[PDB]
Amino acid sequence: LPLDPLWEFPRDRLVLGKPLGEGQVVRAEAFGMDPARPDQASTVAVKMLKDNASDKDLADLVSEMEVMKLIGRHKNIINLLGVCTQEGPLYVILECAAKGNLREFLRARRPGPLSFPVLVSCAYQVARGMQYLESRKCIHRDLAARNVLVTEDNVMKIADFGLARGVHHIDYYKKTSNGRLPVKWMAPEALFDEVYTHQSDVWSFGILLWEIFTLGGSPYPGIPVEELFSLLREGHRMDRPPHCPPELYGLMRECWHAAPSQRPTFKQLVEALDKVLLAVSE
Repeated sequence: LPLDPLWEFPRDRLVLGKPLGEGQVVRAEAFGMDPARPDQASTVAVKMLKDNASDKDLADLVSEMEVMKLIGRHKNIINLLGVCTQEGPLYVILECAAKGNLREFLRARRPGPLSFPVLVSCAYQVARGMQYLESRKCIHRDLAARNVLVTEDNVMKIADFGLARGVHHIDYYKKTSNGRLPVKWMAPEALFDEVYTHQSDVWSFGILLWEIFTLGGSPYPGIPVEELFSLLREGHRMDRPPHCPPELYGLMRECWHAAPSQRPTFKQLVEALDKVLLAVSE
């Protein structure tokens, strides 16, 4: 691994703490991330290879690191802070979102702590982050509330947008250990035709909107993958959730248009959601 002085950070300025999830991501304290405050601590997330990882695992982490370098900075994504590539294991140092992922954030606050304008703000922020990623020609391919993280200040940050994804060997029946069926976030053109565009991410955003306004509900409730296939071929769409205004369910159904070109763009979604925010009563 060649030395990139612009991004390299001394590994001895890291103190590794508790795993956030399993390569694997660990919470850590970094000293002097701000060069002007060399002895000041900050809390970061460190991604690293699992034990006994393959060379493909290494290639994948390197790939993500390089994507992160090129993506640039935005308020509503998880940003690259630094890397450790020399004389030791590969570390990719990322921003740490104190309150965890948006799905769990929502489920833990069911009534209540969550008001309509703050829910719309969550959606608006995700749309802003996705607008940015699109402008950098980044397709996420698994946009979901589980891959949006929440800061101490309730800022939404899109995560895992730079993952090396094996789109040509997706296990559609795959259920995660938390019980998630990721196929339920895939646009039909991606699932059926293996076509991904920014408009397939817009479909996924529609599903994410439904997650937000169900306070972390699981999509297509009670429907297993075999049935989801046939339902999608028949044009099935989720029902309007309880306590969800027609403006928001309207946006969901637009995000789920059969024709990718007839879905809103992220720019249009940002504008639509801004309008709902400005209509909030004072």
